[PDB]
Amino acid sequence: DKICLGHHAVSNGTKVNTLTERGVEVVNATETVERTNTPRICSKGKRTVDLGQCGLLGTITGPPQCDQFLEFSADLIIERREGSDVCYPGKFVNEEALRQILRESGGIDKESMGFTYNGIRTNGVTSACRRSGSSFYAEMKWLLSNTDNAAFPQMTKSYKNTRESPAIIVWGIHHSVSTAEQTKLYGSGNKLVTVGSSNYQQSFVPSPGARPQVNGLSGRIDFHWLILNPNDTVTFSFNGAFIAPDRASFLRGKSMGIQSGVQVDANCEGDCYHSGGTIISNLPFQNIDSRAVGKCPRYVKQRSLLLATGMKNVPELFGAIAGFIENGWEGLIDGWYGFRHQNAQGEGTAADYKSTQSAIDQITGKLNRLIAKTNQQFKLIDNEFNEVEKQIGNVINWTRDSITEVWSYNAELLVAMENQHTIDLADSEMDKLYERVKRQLRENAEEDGTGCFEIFHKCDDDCMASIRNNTYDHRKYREEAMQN
Amino acid sequence: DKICLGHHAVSNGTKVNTLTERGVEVVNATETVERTNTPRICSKGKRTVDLGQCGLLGTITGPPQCDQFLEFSADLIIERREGSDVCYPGKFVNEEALRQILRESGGIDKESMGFTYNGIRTNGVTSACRRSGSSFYAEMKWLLSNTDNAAFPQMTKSYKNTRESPAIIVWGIHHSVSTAEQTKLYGSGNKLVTVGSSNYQQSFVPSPGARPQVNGLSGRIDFHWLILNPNDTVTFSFNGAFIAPDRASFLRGKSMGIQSGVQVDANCEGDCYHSGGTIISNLPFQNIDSRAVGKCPRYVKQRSLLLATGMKNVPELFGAIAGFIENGWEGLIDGWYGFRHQNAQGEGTAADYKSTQSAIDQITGKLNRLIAKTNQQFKLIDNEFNEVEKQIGNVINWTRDSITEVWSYNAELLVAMENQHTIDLADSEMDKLYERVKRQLRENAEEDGTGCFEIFHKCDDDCMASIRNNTYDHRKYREEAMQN
Amino acid sequence: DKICLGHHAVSNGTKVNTLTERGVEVVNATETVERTNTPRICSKGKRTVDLGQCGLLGTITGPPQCDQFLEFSADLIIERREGSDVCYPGKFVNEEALRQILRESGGIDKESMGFTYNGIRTNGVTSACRRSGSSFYAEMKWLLSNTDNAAFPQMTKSYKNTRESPAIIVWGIHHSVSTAEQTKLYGSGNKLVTVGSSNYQQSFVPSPGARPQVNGLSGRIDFHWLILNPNDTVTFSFNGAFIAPDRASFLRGKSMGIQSGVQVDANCEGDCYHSGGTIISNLPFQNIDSRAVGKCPRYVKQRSLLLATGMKNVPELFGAIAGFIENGWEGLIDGWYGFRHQNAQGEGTAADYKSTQSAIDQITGKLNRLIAKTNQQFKLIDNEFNEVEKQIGNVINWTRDSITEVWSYNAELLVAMENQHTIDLADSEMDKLYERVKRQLRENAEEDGTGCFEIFHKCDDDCMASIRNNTYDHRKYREEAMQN
Ligand SMILES: *[C@@H]1O[C@H](CO)[C@@H](O)[C@H](O)[C@H]1NC(C)=O
Ligand SMILES: *[C@@H]1O[C@H](CO)[C@@H](O)[C@H](O)[C@H]1NC(C)=O
Ligand SMILES: *[C@@H]1O[C@H](CO)[C@@H](O)[C@H](O)[C@H]1NC(C)=O
Ligand SMILES: *[C@@H]1O[C@H](CO)[C@@H](O)[C@H](O)[C@H]1NC(C)=O
Ligand SMILES: *[C@@H]1O[C@H](CO)[C@@H](O)[C@H](O)[C@H]1NC(C)=O
Ligand SMILES: *[C@@H]1O[C@H](CO)[C@@H](O)[C@H](O)[C@H]1NC(C)=O
Ligand SMILES: *[C@@H]1O[C@H](CO)[C@@H](O)[C@H](O)[C@H]1NC(C)=O
Ligand SMILES: *[C@@H]1O[C@H](CO)[C@@H](O)[C@H](O)[C@H]1NC(C)=O
Ligand SMILES: *[C@@H]1O[C@H](CO)[C@@H](O)[C@H](O)[C@H]1NC(C)=O
Repeated sequence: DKICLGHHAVSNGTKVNTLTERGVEVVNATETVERTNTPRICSKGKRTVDLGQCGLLGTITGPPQCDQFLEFSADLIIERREGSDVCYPGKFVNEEALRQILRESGGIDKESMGFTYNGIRTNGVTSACRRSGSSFYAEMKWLLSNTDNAAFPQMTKSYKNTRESPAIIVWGIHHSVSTAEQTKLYGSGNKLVTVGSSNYQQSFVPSPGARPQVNGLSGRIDFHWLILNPNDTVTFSFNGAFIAPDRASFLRGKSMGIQSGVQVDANCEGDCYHSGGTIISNLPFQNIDSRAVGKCPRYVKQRSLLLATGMKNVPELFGAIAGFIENGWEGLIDGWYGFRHQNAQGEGTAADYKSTQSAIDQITGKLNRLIAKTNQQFKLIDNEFNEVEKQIGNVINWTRDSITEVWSYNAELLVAMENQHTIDLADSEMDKLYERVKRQLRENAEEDGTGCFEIFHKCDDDCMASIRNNTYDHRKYREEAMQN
Repeated sequence: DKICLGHHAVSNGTKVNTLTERGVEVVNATETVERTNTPRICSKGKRTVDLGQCGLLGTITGPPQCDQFLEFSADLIIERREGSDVCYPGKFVNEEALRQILRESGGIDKESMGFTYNGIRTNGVTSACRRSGSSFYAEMKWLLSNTDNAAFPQMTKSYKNTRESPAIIVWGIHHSVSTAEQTKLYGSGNKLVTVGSSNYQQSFVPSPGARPQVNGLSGRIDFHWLILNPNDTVTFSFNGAFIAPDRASFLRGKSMGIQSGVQVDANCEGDCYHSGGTIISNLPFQNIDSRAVGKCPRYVKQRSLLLATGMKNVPELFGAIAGFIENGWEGLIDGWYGFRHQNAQGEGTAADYKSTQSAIDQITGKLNRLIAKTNQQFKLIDNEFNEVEKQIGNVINWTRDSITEVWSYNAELLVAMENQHTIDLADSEMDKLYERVKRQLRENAEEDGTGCFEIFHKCDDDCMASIRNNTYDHRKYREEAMQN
Repeated sequence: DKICLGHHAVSNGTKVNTLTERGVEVVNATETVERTNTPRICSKGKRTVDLGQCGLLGTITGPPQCDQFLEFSADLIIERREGSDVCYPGKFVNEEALRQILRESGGIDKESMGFTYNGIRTNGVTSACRRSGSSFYAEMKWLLSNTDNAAFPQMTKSYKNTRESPAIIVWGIHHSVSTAEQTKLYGSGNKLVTVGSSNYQQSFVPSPGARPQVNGLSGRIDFHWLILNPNDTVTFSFNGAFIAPDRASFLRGKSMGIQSGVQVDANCEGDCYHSGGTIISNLPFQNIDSRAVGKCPRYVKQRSLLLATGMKNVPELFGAIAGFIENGWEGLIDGWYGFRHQNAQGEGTAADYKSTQSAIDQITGKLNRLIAKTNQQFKLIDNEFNEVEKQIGNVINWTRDSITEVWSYNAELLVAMENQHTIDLADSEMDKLYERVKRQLRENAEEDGTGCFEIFHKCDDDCMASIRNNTYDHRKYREEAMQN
């Protein structure tokens, strides 16, 4: 005598945020922000150099903790906390512009320069750079006088680039503890070290003075560096206090460099590296670390953003889900939408296939659109272990904190618009399934108001099956149902 | 005999911009861009130091206009137009990196260094730094010779950091007017000032020469500064022309620094500061000043962006507001939607409560979403009064003029999408109120085409009240209204 | 006996991307990303200086390839590949901060300084700067000794700014090949060049040494530059090796500077300049060159983004286009929506004017909104021909590659939302045209299910015309059509 219709519901829903409400209960939802990392470095398919105690700048000068790393070759370069560049006390000049070159180099190739020295002692060593006894750096030479006070002749040496890749030359200038020991090593008079190339003329000078003792010594060595282009030349003229190189340095290819504190994993495989592990996920957004390098998801401020993947949960815009149909059915477990007739034969519930699959195919089309990959690869511009310069370091924090505010706005605006459209999408599929059964069942039944029809003739289980499969012929029943 | 329905309207509407039209008349609207500022500095709950004539860098050297500000402590630091750092003519080196430290410091703490000087005159004063007679800076010492030409012995002093906060040490180097007066103060020979720490070795040198007269004098003093870390040391060796410090400098906490031109207000309270006052508002966007610091609304290019908070105004997507209902009622003053019957009893207008409150509750849910607070605090990276460096100043203007173009695009796209959905929201509430009265009044009435029903029986004021309260029983009237 | 209705279709559609599907066939579409450039520089209405072999920094020193360009004046400045700044071998100091000043200057004005020199030879020339025989730069003076070895007196000169615009003064310092030729030109002793102003005290020094031969010579000239403010002064004291200026330099106005490789076109007119031509288009997005200057469209990563400007193509959300109306008509060529009756008179198709023009007027309102102009003018911050500094050059590439990712996200999100709304817009105009004909034709006809009505009386071509023009009086036909 009557044929009703409704939708499915579950007892425990999930609260998502829509464009016009907060906390809307929905049948099913999906997290869209990654929060769990793998506490390892996943490097399947990448040859990997773990430096350890070797600093990143010890591969171009060669302290005794960088003997096995002078001519490395890898695609992933991992620096550590304890990495030191020097053994005799000193530092570089413009050390952060040089580390950004060597992280993307993919290795380094050393070739000899070939300087010959005469009337001069070259094997002056130090007590700090110890391999077996006392030694010095592995690729440079401590040039000092032969007689302890007499003289140091003025020298002039030259080198010429012959390859097609740019070179990295590094030299050193020695600042003694006093003038009383600068004479004890070199001689007298002013000391000049003129460094000349096509684009370089600086003429450095030592500066003896009292210093606090860094690990036993009171002198310093400052290392400088320039870059040759092909078919160019370099000239070093000096009359004392010079730390001459022996080998040049070249590049190999492309790589990346990360700064980590965890181990190296050879079976796992991921391409998003931060200082605490590896972010391996397909989600577009993440809330783990804002300084991650590689192909990574974007950093948001919010920790949880749920995406609705079902209709609204109504347990027991178009006005069907909690419109005139006031509750959902918990017995309907086959699909999303269904029929429940009631006649002289008894009761019986079905489920509709063409309307359930018309709603699932549009929800899955939204999930394939959001689960996508970023093709943009981000490098590493700041240094975690030691302190880039203060004025440009405030520009980097200002820019990163402004792009984070933009992406965390596009995150919650995308989701709240995507759940507003999803709830309205499954609301329209119930209003089209109501109006198909209405205009099929033309003049033989009336409407109740609760989303249920009341048919004016004897329509048994064979007859009610003619309405579900869209084969109801109203013309056979027309002349009898107009009596009622 | 008939029962109509319509919506309310006002004579003077407001033109807003939608996603598909320009200038749509709506019942009520709301401005969403702030344009009025308070011409004061609102600082209730913040301890505040107004510097005035004291420069921001005079608190570490102590000219006579910074006597009361040597050991200040505040949370809001206000600099002025007339602030000068020095009294003897000179300047600093890297003066903009140092002002960015002191604005966020929250005060400064001076502790003594304790250098003793012997065989040497220390109380050399100048005629420009006048407190009572002639004096010098308040925390530094003018070291010069005792006999007017004879000699200046080579000196060496040292200091050691003992606290846990970093220090700010400042020294000075004196460049005389000539060599004839450099001998008249110090002696003869070359002058070296070697400054040594764990990370610093520079060995500065004076440079006598003719200068134009800045306020009476023709010499200069250049001030330099380094930062100690805890358990580190500094050594100053010199044989002349040195301006030695007496006290160190420490930090206290967290603050902000603004550059203003207006007064200080102690009763008002706001947290968005620009150079002309205080932006106090709840609106998300503002068009006052693009260089405001603190928790501020975002800067847009547009001066007016109206947000619709009512239905479309039709005076005398779903097709009800100016669809088949062609005009709005100006007599309906109770709610937004209503009924107006007409029968043998006369006339009478009502208003519907369940449909009016279903539209207001969704408009107010949009206003609570847009009226929100920014939690991100912006500092001050450029200097209005004096001229940051030209190459990095062009990077700051390029970045700020690109984020302004992004937010003024998200401003007018949010509003035009928000008014497109609002007009469609109040259009659907009229189509649901029409179709509820339709299927309630099942076979007893027909439709006109103007949104009005014409009932086929005698339905008086008691009977018409049964339709407004949703209690109309059609079964009692069915067998008589089918005669017509 | 029956009156149907449908929409128009074409055989070949166009596949666009919507918010919920990929590749949706639509009647007509529109490209929204520009890809074709004009391989010229369009400069109608702009006075234009093509430099050619003159470098941009040769207009302030005057080598012999910049004789006609010393006092230029233009609004568009075009540099070339072969532009060289110097004739004697050397370079500038901070050459990139100075080129950014001169590109926006709009010309340059030279005024004389007026130094007189006595007891000294001034006309020392070089063999590299050749105009007729041997000469030197056009606005500077090579000051050297009179007797080949004897002496060079110490000199002191001064200049004072008298205008209201800032000056550009440039001087030079000569670094000889050795000390044996520095004596052969100047004299003996140390050489100082003290440069003093209100904000400048540097006291430079020459540096003789062996250099590789750049085009015949082994010495260098380094050029330096400062800026005067009005009522300020400059003093040059020296005892040798100085390259003194003769004329100052001023600015004229506002301009832009491009770096191109193509010719200059005087009849074309465009305002977006890159290194390969001119982007002339009205489209908001472009995929030609990401380093374009002027009023340009924004750079996206995608090469094609089609915008739908018609309904969905169904050849032979509201459920009319491929809802219950299952195909489109290819005979309907007048408008977008129409009628096709069928009776005893025969057949006949019409087209509806009020529904076709109600859909076109809303599509055109979207095209006027997207085709708009950017008012923001972008300058040129990096240098294509020669290599800005490595650390700040990595900041510029990092920022540009992040704004490109934002705009190419707002590009495909705007289009996919704009085509989702367009298809739903022309779907609702068919559902309003179906329900207008329905409630007009009140109780005289029934519905089929295919979007066609079947009328219960004899309604000929004059009668069917009463339905298309909205003049059908159902009351005249009511008492006869209720018999059926
Ligand atoms: C609900 O969504 C989740 C995704 O979070 C999915 O794994 C699951 O299969 C869905 N269905 C049910 C019945 O949980
Ligand atoms: C930049 O922000 C980081 C926080 O990740 C902080 O450690 C660092 O000190 C900041 N740098 C500057 C110069 O403020
Ligand atoms: C209903 O449709 C199915 C499949 O189209 C068909 O097998 C069946 O005979 C139809 N009729 C009834 C009464 O089930
Ligand atoms: C209209 O909106 C304004 C907000 O601008 C509000 O103050 C006012 O109460 C609203 N109603 C009327 C009747 O003006
Ligand atoms: C940056 O823009 C401001 C405008 O607020 C201007 O005063 C300043 O001179 C600009 N700086 C540079 C280096 O162009
Ligand atoms: C209408 O509804 C109200 C409240 O539900 C009730 O008090 C009243 O009796 C109802 N009937 C009429 C005829 O007003
Ligand atoms: C289709 O759109 C294009 C724009 O690409 C327009 O030029 C054309 O006139 C439109 N109509 C037809 C029938 O091609
Ligand atoms: C910046 O990117 C450009 C690509 O247009 C490249 O030519 C240039 O070398 C890059 N600069 C640096 C410092 O990486
Ligand atoms: C239909 O409308 C047109 C214009 O409104 C009118 O000229 C015509 O007489 C009307 N009637 C018929 C039967 O065409």
